[PDB]
Amino acid sequence: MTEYKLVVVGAGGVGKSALTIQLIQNHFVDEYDPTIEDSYRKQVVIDGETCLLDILDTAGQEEYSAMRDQYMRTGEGFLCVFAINNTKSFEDIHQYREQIKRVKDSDDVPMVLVGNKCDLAARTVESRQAQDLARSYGIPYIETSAKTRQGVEDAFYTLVREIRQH
Ligand SMILES: Nc1nc2c(ncn2[C@@H]2O[C@H](COP(=O)(O)OP(=O)(O)NP(=O)(O)O)[C@@H](O)[C@H]2O)c(=O)[nH]1
Ligand SMILES: [Ca+2]
Ligand SMILES: [Ca+2]
Ligand SMILES: [Mg+2]
Ligand SMILES: [Mg+2]
Repeated sequence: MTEYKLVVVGAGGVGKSALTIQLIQNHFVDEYDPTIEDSYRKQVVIDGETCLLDILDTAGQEEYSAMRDQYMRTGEGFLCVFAINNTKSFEDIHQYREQIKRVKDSDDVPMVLVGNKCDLAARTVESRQAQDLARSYGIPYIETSAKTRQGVEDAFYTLVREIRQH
């Protein structure tokens, strides 16, 4: 059927795996096990279309990011994730986007900016800051919590809707 290849990128510990696992398995992963490279596949109906999501969950740790490049090359849309309590992860976003443009050899790549951990109150990235960054990229900004499930489906489905506009 119609298959969408999604890739989740961002700094170590921002919740890439927890987000993907909440989407696919409907539970919250409380522990922190750094990822090398994992993939997930699930059939879902999105806006009346039965489709297959193939999701690549990438490493945020430099030491585990061995050869992310070749795996990412086939991605059709990218979730760029930072955590709203981690200013450094937000500052790193521009570098992740540049990496995506390098592996796709294009400046026209479907992406969504995601501010995760919105259940936490120690916020150092304000919504408007992230809205401004997304605006400069021509993409949407969405906040999520892998813990409460707020916005999780919205984030991934919005990315599918972005792929459909390209
Ligand atoms: N409160 C809260 N904690 C979260 C949220 N998302 C992830 N976490 C927590 O943050 C930690 C790291 O999550 P994880 O998904 O492993 O992060 P990652 O981005 O995949 N890390 P890596 O790049 O090393 O693979 C875990 O303890 C997890 O429970 C969230 O939305 N809210
Ligand atoms: Ca749990
Ligand atoms: Ca290239
Ligand atoms: Mg992970
Ligand atoms: Mg400030």
